[PDB]
Amino acid sequence: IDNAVLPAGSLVLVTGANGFVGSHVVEQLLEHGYKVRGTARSASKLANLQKRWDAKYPGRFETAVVEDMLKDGAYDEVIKGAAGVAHIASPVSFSPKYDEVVPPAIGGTLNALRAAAATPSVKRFVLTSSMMAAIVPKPNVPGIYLDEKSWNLESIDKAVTLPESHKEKGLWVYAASKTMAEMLAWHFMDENKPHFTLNTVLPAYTIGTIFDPETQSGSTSGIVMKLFNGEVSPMLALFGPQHYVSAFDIGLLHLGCLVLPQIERRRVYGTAAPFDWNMVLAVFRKLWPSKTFPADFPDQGQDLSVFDTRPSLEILKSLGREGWRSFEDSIKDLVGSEF
Amino acid sequence: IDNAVLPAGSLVLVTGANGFVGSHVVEQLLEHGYKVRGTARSASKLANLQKRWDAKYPGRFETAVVEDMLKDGAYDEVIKGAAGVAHIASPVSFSPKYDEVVPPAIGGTLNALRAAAATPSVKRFVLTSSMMAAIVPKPNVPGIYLDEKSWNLESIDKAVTLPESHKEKGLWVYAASKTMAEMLAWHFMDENKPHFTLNTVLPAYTIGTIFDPETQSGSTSGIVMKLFNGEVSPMLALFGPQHYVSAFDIGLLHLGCLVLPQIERRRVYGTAAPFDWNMVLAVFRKLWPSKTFPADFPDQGQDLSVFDTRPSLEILKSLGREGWRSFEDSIKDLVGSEF
Ligand SMILES: NC(=O)c1ccc[n+]([C@@H]2O[C@H](COP(=O)([O-])OP(=O)(O)OC[C@H]3O[C@@H](n4cnc5c(N)ncnc54)[C@H](OP(=O)(O)O)[C@@H]3O)[C@@H](O)[C@H]2O)c1
Ligand SMILES: NC(=O)c1ccc[n+]([C@@H]2O[C@H](COP(=O)([O-])OP(=O)(O)OC[C@H]3O[C@@H](n4cnc5c(N)ncnc54)[C@H](OP(=O)(O)O)[C@@H]3O)[C@@H](O)[C@H]2O)c1
Ligand SMILES: [K+]
Ligand SMILES: [K+]
Repeated sequence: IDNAVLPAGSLVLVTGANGFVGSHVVEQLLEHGYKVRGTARSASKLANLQKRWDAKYPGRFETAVVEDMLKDGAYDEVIKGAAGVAHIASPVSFSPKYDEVVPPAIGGTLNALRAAAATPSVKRFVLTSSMMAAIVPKPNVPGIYLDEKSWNLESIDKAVTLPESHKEKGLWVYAASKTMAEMLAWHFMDENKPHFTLNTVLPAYTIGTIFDPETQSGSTSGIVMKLFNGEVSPMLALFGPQHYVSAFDIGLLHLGCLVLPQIERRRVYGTAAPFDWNMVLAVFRKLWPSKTFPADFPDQGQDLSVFDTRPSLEILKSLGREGWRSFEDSIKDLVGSEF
Repeated sequence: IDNAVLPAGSLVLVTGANGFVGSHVVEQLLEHGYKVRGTARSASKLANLQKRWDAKYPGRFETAVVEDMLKDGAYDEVIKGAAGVAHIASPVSFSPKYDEVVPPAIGGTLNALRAAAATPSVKRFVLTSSMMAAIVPKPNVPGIYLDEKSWNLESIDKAVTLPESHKEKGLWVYAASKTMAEMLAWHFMDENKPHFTLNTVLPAYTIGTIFDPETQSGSTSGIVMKLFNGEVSPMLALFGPQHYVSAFDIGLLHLGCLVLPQIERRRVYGTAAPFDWNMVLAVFRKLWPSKTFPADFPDQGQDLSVFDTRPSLEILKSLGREGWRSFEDSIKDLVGSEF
């Protein structure tokens, strides 16, 4: 990569490397010549991915353990030697228990930033936020435009005021955890003025290859894979209308945030285009014409939101892409094709 | 009051009227010729204050009951006929249990704002926030200036990340509850554009008369009264050097926010000057030479924070005052003098 601000072969700390998005961020860092120390809550959580990366990128990936992101100094040992940090770990269980989701989301973010601020080698930091840190869209509302000043303050209300029993409690607790963790990351930069540059990535519903189906749920792509196998996840209905994005493109957006000089202090939307669950089923039938799939769901509208993707497309074009990877190619990365 | 936006004799709904700050807001509204409907979770919580106000301002105060301010429509009956609303009720127990403090603070605020938005007679709404929605000051830190753009983002971190066992957990939980409730109040105005104007009051440590010591703890002034009687409250150690304000002045600031035409969309600091507990004890010894008082506490130094009090002083001057009521007079309002 020309003009890369982290020299070739530099070490990047990636937190939550056993997770779905984290494994794609690790993959693209390794693919572009960087060494990676990936954290997980246990060595066994990364065992299969370590075997994959040892075979594909020999001697470039290393496992590191961080069991609790809330303990003080959680990342103080794993940060040593790193030129960049990608903080991707956060609770995505959709648990309705506020105290189980919001404190690790905020605590992990701030412990990672504090470790980076105390480590002179760290020059760049990328935080995985979410499109939900800006908005949880409603069906068919024209004229909504989201940009780097958009914040989901509605989620702060709903995460605390909805009863624990509400069917959407977990979704709103999750959105508030992302909103507050990202707000506090930018405030940390303003207050402490550390010697590294921050960028954030805000993915939409991420679709792509599950590298290790044996010990990776696959998050959003695991829900899609369950539907491919005829299982309607209870979590599927706990989602409103929205945009998709390729997991491969999300890997590239984090890489660009870590190494491109023209991307500084940005909130990078990973939002390719709207989609619905009947478009997913239509692509399954096209890719696997012999297979039986669930019947179409009722029409659940469309997300008409428009995002300021200028830095997102600047990153993809600087890293050799023509634009966003298509919805059909993103689903094919996950479920393949019959022929 | 000349040029008042709420005509003379208008009705103002005051939530949490049995509380310390709420009873002073009710007192100054009644003193300036407005009718007040004050709410409490039971009629007995307001019985003694109702007796006071019936004797001092006959036929001007009405008790109203709002048992639960978190549920939907909680303020739907008490809002009828109101030209102004002062929302004062919020948890001030300093409990370290986040889920017992933050949800009623946010939920009560938003439920009052939604009731006001649905009621065309409501022209003004004043929310009691806190100086802690901007900052929890650290000792002897120079150059900190708080203005209408200051927000206590540090409290959002500490309220969730500190363990429940931390000595300051309750203080940070309380500061976050004020910070989030007031942020969501301004967001509500921006999102819904209702036909009323919001102003907020951010008091410092409020000192003044406890009107009904039999059924009012007196909050901050109750801690001062315990110290006057020789008792060091366990909560006193949570209040280090910080600013004080007269309870009488806080009553006037809410009155100005409800009725002065020149105060709109403002965050009004109720911050008179720094104080420390040794200054409180020195005033006690001066006012009561025959009583013994506790020895001085360890000199923790002073709060050096400076607040933008330009709208606060505009309100006090418009309501006939020269400026802030002094520290010695505020303490004398609570404990009197020996002769
Ligand atoms: N998938 C999407 O479409 C999408 C969209 C927007 C943003 N994101 C963000 O992407 C990041 C990764 O999520 P994902 O979708 O890849 O889900 P995932 O596969 O469940 O990965 C989540 C990662 O976070 C770790 N983690 C969760 N709770 C933790 C805790 N309490 N302490 C330490 N580590 C913890 C998990 O480790 P364990 O295995 O040990 O639990 C895992 O490594 C999150 O920040 C998420 O908000 C994802
Ligand atoms: N005193 C100060 O120095 C100071 C400084 C800054 C801001 N404030 C603000 O002033 C307001 C009043 O507090 P205060 O100092 O006057 O304390 P207070 O004397 O204890 O009064 C608190 C009031 O809030 C009500 N309340 C508390 N939790 C409630 C709940 N869950 N549901 C309904 N009502 C509830 C109380 O009613 P119950 O008796 O029914 O519990 C009472 O009316 C609060 O918003 C506080 O943050 C006070
Ligand atoms: K990839
Ligand atoms: K008063």
